[PDB]
Amino acid sequence: VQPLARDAMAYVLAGGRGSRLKELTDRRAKPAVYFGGKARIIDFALSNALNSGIRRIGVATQYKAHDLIRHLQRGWDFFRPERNESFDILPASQRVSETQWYEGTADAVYQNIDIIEPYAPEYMVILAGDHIYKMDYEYMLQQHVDSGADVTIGCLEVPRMEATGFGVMHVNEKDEIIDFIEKPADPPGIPGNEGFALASMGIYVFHTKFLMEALRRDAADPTSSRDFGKDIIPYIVEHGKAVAHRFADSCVRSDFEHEPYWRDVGTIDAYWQANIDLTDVVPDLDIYDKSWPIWTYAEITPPAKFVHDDEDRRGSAVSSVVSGDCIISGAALNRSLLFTGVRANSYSRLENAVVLPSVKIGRHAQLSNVVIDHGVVIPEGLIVGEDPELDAKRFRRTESGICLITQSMIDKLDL
Amino acid sequence: VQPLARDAMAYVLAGGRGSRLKELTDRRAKPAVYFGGKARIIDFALSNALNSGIRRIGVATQYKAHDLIRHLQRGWDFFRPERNESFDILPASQRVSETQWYEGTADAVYQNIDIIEPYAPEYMVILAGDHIYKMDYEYMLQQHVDSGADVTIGCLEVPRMEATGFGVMHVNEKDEIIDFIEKPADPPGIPGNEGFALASMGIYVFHTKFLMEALRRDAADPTSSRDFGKDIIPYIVEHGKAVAHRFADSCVRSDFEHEPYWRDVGTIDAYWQANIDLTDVVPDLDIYDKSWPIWTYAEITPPAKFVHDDEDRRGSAVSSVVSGDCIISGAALNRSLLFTGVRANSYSRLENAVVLPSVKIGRHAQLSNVVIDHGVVIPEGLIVGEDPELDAKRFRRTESGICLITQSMIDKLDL
Amino acid sequence: VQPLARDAMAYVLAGGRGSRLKELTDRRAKPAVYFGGKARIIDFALSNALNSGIRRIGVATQYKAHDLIRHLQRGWDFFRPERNESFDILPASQRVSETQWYEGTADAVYQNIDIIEPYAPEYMVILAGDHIYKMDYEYMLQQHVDSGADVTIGCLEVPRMEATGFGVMHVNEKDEIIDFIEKPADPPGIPGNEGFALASMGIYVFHTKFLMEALRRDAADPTSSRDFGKDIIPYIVEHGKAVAHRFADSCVRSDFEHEPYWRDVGTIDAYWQANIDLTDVVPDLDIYDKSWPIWTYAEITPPAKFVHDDEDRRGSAVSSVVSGDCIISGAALNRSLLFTGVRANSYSRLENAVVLPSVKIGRHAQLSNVVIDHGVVIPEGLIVGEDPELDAKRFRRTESGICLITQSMIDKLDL
Amino acid sequence: VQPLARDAMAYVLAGGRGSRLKELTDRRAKPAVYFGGKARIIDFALSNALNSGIRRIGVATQYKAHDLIRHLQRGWDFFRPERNESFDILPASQRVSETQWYEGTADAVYQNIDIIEPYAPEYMVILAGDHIYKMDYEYMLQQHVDSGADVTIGCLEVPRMEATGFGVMHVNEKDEIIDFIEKPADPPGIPGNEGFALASMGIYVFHTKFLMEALRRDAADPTSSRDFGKDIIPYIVEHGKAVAHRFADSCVRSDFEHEPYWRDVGTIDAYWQANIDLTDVVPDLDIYDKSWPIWTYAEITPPAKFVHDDEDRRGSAVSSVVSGDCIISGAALNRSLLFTGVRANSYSRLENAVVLPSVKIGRHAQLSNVVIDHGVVIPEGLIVGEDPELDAKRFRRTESGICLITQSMIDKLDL
Repeated sequence: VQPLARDAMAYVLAGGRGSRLKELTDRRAKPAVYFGGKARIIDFALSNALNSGIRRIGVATQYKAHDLIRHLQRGWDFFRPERNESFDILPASQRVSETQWYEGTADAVYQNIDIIEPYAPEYMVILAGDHIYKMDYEYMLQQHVDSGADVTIGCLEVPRMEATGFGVMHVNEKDEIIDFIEKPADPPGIPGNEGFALASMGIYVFHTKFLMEALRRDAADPTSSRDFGKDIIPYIVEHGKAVAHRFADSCVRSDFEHEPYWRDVGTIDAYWQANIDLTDVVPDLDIYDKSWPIWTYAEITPPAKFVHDDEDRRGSAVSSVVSGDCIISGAALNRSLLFTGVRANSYSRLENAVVLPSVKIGRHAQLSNVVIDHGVVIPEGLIVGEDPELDAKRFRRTESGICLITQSMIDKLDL
Repeated sequence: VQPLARDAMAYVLAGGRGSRLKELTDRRAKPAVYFGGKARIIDFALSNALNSGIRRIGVATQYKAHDLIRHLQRGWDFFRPERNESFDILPASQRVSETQWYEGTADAVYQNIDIIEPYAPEYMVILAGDHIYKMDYEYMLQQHVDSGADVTIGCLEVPRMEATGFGVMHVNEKDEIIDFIEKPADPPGIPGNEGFALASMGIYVFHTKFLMEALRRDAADPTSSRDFGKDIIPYIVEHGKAVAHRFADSCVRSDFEHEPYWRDVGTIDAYWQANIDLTDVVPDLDIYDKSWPIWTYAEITPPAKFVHDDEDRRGSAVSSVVSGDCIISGAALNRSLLFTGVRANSYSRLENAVVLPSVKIGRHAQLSNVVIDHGVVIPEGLIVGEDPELDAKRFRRTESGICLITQSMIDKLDL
Repeated sequence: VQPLARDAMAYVLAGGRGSRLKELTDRRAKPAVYFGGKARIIDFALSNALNSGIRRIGVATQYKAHDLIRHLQRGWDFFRPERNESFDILPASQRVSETQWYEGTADAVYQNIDIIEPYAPEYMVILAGDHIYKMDYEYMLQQHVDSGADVTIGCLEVPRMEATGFGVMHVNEKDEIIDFIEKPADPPGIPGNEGFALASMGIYVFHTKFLMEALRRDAADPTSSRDFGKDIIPYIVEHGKAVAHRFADSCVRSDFEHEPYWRDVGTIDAYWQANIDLTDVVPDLDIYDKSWPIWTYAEITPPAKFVHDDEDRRGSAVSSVVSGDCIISGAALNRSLLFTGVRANSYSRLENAVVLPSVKIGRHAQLSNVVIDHGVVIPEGLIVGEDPELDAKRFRRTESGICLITQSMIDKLDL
Repeated sequence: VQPLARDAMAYVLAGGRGSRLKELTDRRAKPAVYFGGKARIIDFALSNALNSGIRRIGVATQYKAHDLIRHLQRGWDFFRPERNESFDILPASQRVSETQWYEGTADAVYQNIDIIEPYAPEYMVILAGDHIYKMDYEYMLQQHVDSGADVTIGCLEVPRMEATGFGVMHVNEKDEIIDFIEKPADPPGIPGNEGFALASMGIYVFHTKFLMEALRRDAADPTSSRDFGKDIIPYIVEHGKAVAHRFADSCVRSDFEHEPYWRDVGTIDAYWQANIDLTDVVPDLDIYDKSWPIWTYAEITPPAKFVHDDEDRRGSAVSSVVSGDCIISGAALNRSLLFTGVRANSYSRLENAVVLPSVKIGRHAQLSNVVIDHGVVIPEGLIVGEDPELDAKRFRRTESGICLITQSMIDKLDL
């Protein structure tokens, strides 16, 4: 009768590079990347934990975590230990050991056992902190204890051709995992439905004392690369009992989401498309749902302003999403998503543009098919999206034509 | 050396009904009326207190105050007594007396002397809670002490004909008040510039001790209507020293405000105009200033959205102010201000509209020169502003052509 | 799978005066009464809701509420609606009606249906706010929906001699209530265990829809006294399905509580006894347990201080519980519980004393078997507990010999 | 007219290792050392900033900051940027440079120019975070600008032989600094009272623009050890204007403090001394002052409890300071100070003990002249303070008899 999230501690791994996001993560880790005009990427796993009733959260950080920690400090600050809530920000530092470096995602939880065990949670929900998805974790916990499993793994059931980019769980008729392959060219199919492969989300449920034992065992193994997926996961499927849990059984979908929503926005094209899709009439992710809300760090911000309307000038937004503190001054917006603080100035135009917080758009500047990094000041009259060769030289251009624009690229500019 | 705001308590009087706002205050006191897509009216005086360094605030409520109290409870919740901060919400109820209703602005402070005295503030800053203005109260505090006055009164410098609607202080050359007149037919001019009169803002500065005795003297006097402006200040300008502080000395102007800003929006016209004026290219009030910020109760809200762009319908806003969680779906907005939560649907038109939170605009409606009440659902196909006689029979239509539209009115409608 | 508390709203009735507590509730309703150097009495039901996972709480107020409301405002302030948390403080006032008074416990929920229904919780948990107990309401919820009952009523399993003063539920072998008796002289027996009676705690679980219906029907019935225990529930035990829930099945006990703990401290002696019992070596209530914590309003307070140790005076405490901000200066404490802020000065003696916050004990004062009200200043040399006739004339003395001491009594004393 | 603290940013340096505190700072930096059952050492400079009206605070950490940062995260979490308040926690990390270790106190400001400049504070208040004192920084702010100084330096007025351990400022008749000596064997006396010397508090006030220049010149200089007291100030006294501000001009003393209070608790003896002095009848520091309060991280804690009172044992405290969540069970306390969470058990005796949080005192243990580290479990029957050579072998024993006791030493124990 007691919900099991009472006794659970969610541990978010937020050291992920997002190196495939190129300059988008040169000054911040992928979990700190803004998304959706809504939150940072990490806020989803944290919000999933919170709405699932997990009141103990630890966050392991590493790669350039100042922005990330600064965000966690100010957004996730409403846990009080007298209420058996806790939010531990757990960077790598010269604390319990010199290093200043986690040996791997397993070592991120190893070095901080002395923070976990004073809480003594019954279960530990290990989460990747770099995906955008909503999911009730109480379903995984119940399946975990009922099945007697040694580890329950969150899995996407996706068509097999797309599963070639994932780590894939080979599974029997009982959804017990019997093998794990990293990025198979021909992924094993689900028995009885071979067109789909089970695709690891990086979400692992254990019994805490079990994980602590398996985790110290890995800390002493020199064969181990100190990775959950590559070391902890294979040992248990081989010697213990690992059961896959399918994302669709615990996904939390609003009435306006036609299918379970999951995005890893690993590439520039993936990130741009996941954001620009929200300007659809019927987007795949409902950012206006209040049933499974996404908590984030937010400030009181003035509303958005649209100014000028004559023969030469008009500030307006069509097929677009516009956050607060955005002054659209004589600028024409179309199929674009703007975070807070954007200043778009007269005669400028934005199209297919994902504009991160506090960007300025100078007069006459015209930008199409772009991701504009936080705080970029676009010079007056700059054209992006007309000349592919000149665009590829000046900025990071994907093969599909999306230009990522950072301030370091703008500083380097002439003709 | 020390700033005097350290030892000041701001006491906001927020019981005023605001009856000239008609049905706009039928469910809420005027200090709780939304304004500017920015805050409630009360928040300005409260934020002037905050920004002036006054960390002890009391608010007297009375007239329909649940909405008011709930906003105060959820927005102004960051004061801790261990830091010598307090925020007291003081409604008339069954506490120190039966009654359950203050008999005036002076009674509103007098009944709560047992709340003030334990704080023992050196100074009292009595504030009208129903006006929109920015002011650094520390200037008034310096002049009150340096002047040795018994009461210091904040006054607007106004052309005399406009002063006909105010309480007016007659002063000598040294800005010492010699007389007070309520709505003088011919207002006494300022010496040396007889083109202007001193119009009282409802802001008084006392020594707390001098104040306490004056209230006690007021509560024993049966000639007194228990009113600060009618009974407390007249007595002092007669038998003691009452000096006038000019708004322009203390007003906080951002670099984008061409003159000191003060509105009382006491009429549906004045309210609509002040809101609509924020849609100007260069507005008189700069709601994007951060140097003198307006705190209010804000929640995390999704951004604004504009959808549809075909030959027949296009969602967009021009010369407009739009708040978060507004979905503008195939609807046209022009010179309109929208608060949070508005749903405007296909082929509807807004012009010169002030739209309060959570209003739904049905398909094909066309509204012009309107103030729409909070949460109002506008039926599909409604027309306002085309037929003055039709509009006046259905809604509170002003002589100037503004229609105040409540859900009470909508519910009564056929043709 | 999902815990039912997610879909519940706890509604706490905190209007009861507690008139048998006499002067102790002359200025504050019983739920606001301090208890245990721990919290106020209402802080047990609210924490049960919190710890049980109920995130929406309403508090119905009425009798002398200013202290209670100020406490809820400042202590219970960590709920944000974006997380679908809410804490509504709902006093009787000119809101949806003139009244300024609820007509009964049922009416207190009736007049606030417009607060409940926007939340649309699936279940209402109606709670008395004047008892000291720990309880996990998730148990009653799942019992409620699996039994199909129209009401699930929390009941104490007590010796029928003790149920003399309780509203008693008459049940069968299925724990379904046949009849309700208000204070039976000889109360009915549990079938199969007639020596124990089912005593109503005043804790009701409904389906929200059904409760709304019962309450509109009760609101239109003129036979009804608009009370839960006498109108809403007796109707259902007759026409619907009413099943009793027993305290021991859902009581939250720490490993240091030998029996399920519940106290209503309805009398001076009951209140003194429950407080003074926490000075025991093995107390009934474990106020040091952290597993089902009691949240309250608490301020950073300095530690307790004990000074003086010579032949004539020694500040010390024995068999006593001493809060922070207490300075025991040359004063002797024994078997006493002191709330925060007490100053006991030289040569004074406390024995068998419950001392509420901020009391001052003057020099040479000797007090035995006392309840000292909040803020009381005990004059130098006062002797209480030596002469019963003198004590009964000066203060409120129980037949068992406890004197409750208020400041209005002290102010009236010569010899 | 406006207070200068509105335009100032406090920058606390809390990287100090406190090496002379020996094992007491093995696991924590000195600013995180508990003190006085009141707060951590860092909490005094932070509170002086807060109470002085400085709403922007930066804290530089370095040596083992995990406890420190976590304390700042959970304690100093009530600043909001939209109210022009900020609290930046700034450890040396991979952020703007590899390093992972500041080169000194000046470099700890220099490396975070990019944090301060967006705030554009007019003034910088550089504070040492490892001293216990109370001080109204607004006085320094006025002197600095009224003086036209390039840096104002807080100085203690100390008899000359005690200035032997300080950086000492040689001053002229109008308190302008003409020279600075690091630990002068014979400190330069103040002109006119040659019995006293101005000892540096490590408190500096600059104009922000001049400081950031001085930091950048310092960063380009290889002769500079990148430290404020050794490099920044010595440059200024030579080539610019440097003025002294005396601690007694601006120190905030409560009515019960006979002298300006400043302590550096730099040794085990000094640390034990300052804590144990708080058990005095009239202490030098009044921790019960509410006029200049010390904010800290505080949890809701149960009160203190004393139990047993027989022929053989009695739980009591004499001449002692006892925090909440302390259960004194059959233990005798004299002239001791206990932080929260102490558990002292039957037949144990403590005298002149400073007992840090969560310490367990086993039965029959007897300890005198003692500092017990956080969470230490003292084994039953341990005897300390009786045999110096034994104590000094098992423990870190001062020349004056104080033993600092860590769990690492208990773990190694036999006879």
